[PDB]
Amino acid sequence: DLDDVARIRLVLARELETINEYEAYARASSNPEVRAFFQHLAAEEKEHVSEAVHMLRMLDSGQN
Amino acid sequence: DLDDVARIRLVLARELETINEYEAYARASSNPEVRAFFQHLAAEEKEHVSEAVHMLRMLDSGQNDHFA
Amino acid sequence: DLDDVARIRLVLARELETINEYEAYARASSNPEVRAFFQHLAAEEKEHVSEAVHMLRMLDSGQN
Amino acid sequence: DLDDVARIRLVLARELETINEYEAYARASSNPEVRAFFQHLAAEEKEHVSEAVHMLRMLDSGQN
Amino acid sequence: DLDDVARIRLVLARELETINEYEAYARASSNPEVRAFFQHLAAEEKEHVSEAVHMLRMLDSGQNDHFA
Amino acid sequence: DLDDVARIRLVLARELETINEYEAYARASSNPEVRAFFQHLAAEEKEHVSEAVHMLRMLDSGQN
Amino acid sequence: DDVARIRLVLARELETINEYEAYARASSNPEVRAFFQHLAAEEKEHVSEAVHMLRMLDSGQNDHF
Amino acid sequence: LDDVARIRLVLARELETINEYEAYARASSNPEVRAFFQHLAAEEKEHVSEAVHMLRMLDSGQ
Amino acid sequence: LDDVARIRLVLARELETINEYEAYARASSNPEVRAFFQHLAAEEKEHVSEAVHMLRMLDSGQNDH
Amino acid sequence: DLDDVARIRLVLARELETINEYEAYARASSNPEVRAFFQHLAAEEKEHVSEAVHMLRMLDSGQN
Ligand SMILES: [Ca+2]
Ligand SMILES: [Ca+2]
Ligand SMILES: [Ca+2]
Ligand SMILES: [Ca+2]
Ligand SMILES: [Ca+2]
Ligand SMILES: [Ca+2]
Ligand SMILES: [Ca+2]
Ligand SMILES: [Ca+2]
Ligand SMILES: [Ca+2]
Ligand SMILES: [Fe+3]
Ligand SMILES: [Fe+3]
Ligand SMILES: [Fe+3]
Ligand SMILES: [Fe+3]
Ligand SMILES: [Fe+3]
Ligand SMILES: [Fe+3]
Ligand SMILES: [Fe+3]
Ligand SMILES: [Fe+3]
Ligand SMILES: [Fe+3]
Ligand SMILES: [Fe+3]
Ligand SMILES: [Fe+3]
Ligand SMILES: [Fe+3]
Ligand SMILES: [Fe+3]
Ligand SMILES: [Fe+3]
Ligand SMILES: [Fe+3]
Ligand SMILES: [Fe+3]
Repeated sequence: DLDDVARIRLVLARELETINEYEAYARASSNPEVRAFFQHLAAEEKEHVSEAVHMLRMLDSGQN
Repeated sequence: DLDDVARIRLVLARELETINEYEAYARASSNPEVRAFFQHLAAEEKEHVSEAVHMLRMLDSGQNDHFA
Repeated sequence: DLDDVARIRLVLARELETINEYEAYARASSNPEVRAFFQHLAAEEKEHVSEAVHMLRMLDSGQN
Repeated sequence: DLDDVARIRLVLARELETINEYEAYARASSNPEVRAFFQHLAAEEKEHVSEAVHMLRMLDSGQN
Repeated sequence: DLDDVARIRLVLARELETINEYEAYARASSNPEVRAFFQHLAAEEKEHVSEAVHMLRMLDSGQNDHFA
Repeated sequence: DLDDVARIRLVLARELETINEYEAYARASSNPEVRAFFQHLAAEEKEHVSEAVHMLRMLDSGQN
Repeated sequence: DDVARIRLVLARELETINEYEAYARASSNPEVRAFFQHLAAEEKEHVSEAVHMLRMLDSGQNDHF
Repeated sequence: LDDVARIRLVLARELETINEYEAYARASSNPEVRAFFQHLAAEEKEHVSEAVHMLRMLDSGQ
Repeated sequence: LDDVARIRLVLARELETINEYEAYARASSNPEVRAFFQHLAAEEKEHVSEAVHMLRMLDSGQNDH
Repeated sequence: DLDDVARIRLVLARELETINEYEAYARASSNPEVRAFFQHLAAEEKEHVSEAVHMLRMLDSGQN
């Protein structure tokens, strides 16, 4: 029994964990192309975080 | 192998899932006072999410740059 | 199937795990401000544990 | 890395989930004496939760 | 999906799990009274396991036929 | 960290869930050969349960 | 190693796309629906990038690719 | 989920069970506990032979 | 884990994979997607044959049945 | 609510994890015979990944 706000919260949480993974893998790699690739993915995931927080702000009354 | 920003992100993810749970339990509950209790816990968790987002934007430059 | 008492027990169990996580993160944190923020979150979660225990005792005359 | 209070919190969370399971199994049971056995287990588990809560209040200054 | 015997098997499996956790926590804990508390809990779940085995043998005749 | 009695307890819990699976599959099947195969397996698993409880009673004085 | 990490990220992105599209389908607000569709399109771009990386670092994968 | 799938599931669980029994036998300090785990491992390998037989008799593609 | 335990884990995973492929073939609506999943199931059955051969070769106790 | 494309994506994700497992086992194993076995398994799984990716591109407009 999820609603729209709950699904957005779930996507935001998943995105935050994904950023953790991207940064971990960038640190764990020593090939600079792989490192750069993971850093790029992490930055774009951070854009997704911003977008989901902004959606959450529009929809959720208790947050905004 | 985990730093402060990763820990903040994990706190935030857990808090968001907690809010989902609290709101679902408030909707599901029949006792008005149980409902009010879950509503209170959900509102407090939203306050903590606001604080955690502020911390994350303080510690994660690129996150802040995306206008988090 | 869940009733109110079951949902309160689940909330209490999740709160207890949450406190564990916050205290572990505070112990692991290198930044004193981050440590203080986690300690903050843990103290307020403990307040909610007390409330959830009271509520459980109110609904389950077996105490729990 | 866990400390004593953290172990107590984990045992408390587990016990609460166990109570949920015992009460659900009592409900779902068609044999009334299997029902009775599950209710007896739930009551003994509630007694454990009482003790763990008290221990946690004694060792945790925050009085969760 | 489950009958009474299956729920009893699940309860016994969970109890065995739980004793493992209690005894490990006793071994690991630093305060002698915390460690005694966990030992007492282990002893009480062991009594529960005895009761559950008796219930299981009573309701599962083939299990009883193999003994314990 | 586990000791010998904990490993025996884990194998016992796993066997009990295995019997649950076997009996459920014997019910779910309509082909008599497959039914009987699953019932034979559940019987042999019940033997393993007896043996493990016997080892546990030997090695755990609080269980015996 | 690095190739295993790329494979794990690709699998996670594929599951994420599935989530975004399921949430789009279940959304009641059409603006939320559109948001999940937008996320799905961006994650699909991430999948293309990861497949490219994998094809570059795994000559055995580029063999059939 | 059909009969052949239930048999594949039983066979997979049995193989993982054998692995567990042998790992526990290797990890165990009491030799009688070690031998008990090796006994369970051998019996479970018998179960694997039986499940493979059943799977081949029901799955012509296998 | 030793080599025989790794063979066993691979074989268990392959059997579960065949289950997933067959379930998805049953659930899918596009005929070519159904045929794709059926084809993957057939080739995984071949891998299972190889795994059991390898298991018997390396486990005398299993080979004795 | 899985559709055809979602099932394709899950099969691809599983195949990729499987390739990871095969290469890890090939590394960790002692016998060169089992090494070669796991290598051959990895290679055919990579063929499957290629097939899955083509199916995905074809069902999913948004993929490239
Ligand atoms: Ca994500
Ligand atoms: Ca919580
Ligand atoms: Ca318990
Ligand atoms: Ca228990
Ligand atoms: Ca078993
Ligand atoms: Ca992702
Ligand atoms: Ca088994
Ligand atoms: Ca496989
Ligand atoms: Ca696979
Ligand atoms: Fe994303
Ligand atoms: Fe991504
Ligand atoms: Fe964007
Ligand atoms: Fe919190
Ligand atoms: Fe606050
Ligand atoms: Fe709370
Ligand atoms: Fe207990
Ligand atoms: Fe119990
Ligand atoms: Fe006690
Ligand atoms: Fe047997
Ligand atoms: Fe067994
Ligand atoms: Fe025997
Ligand atoms: Fe078995
Ligand atoms: Fe295959
Ligand atoms: Fe495959
Ligand atoms: Fe394979």
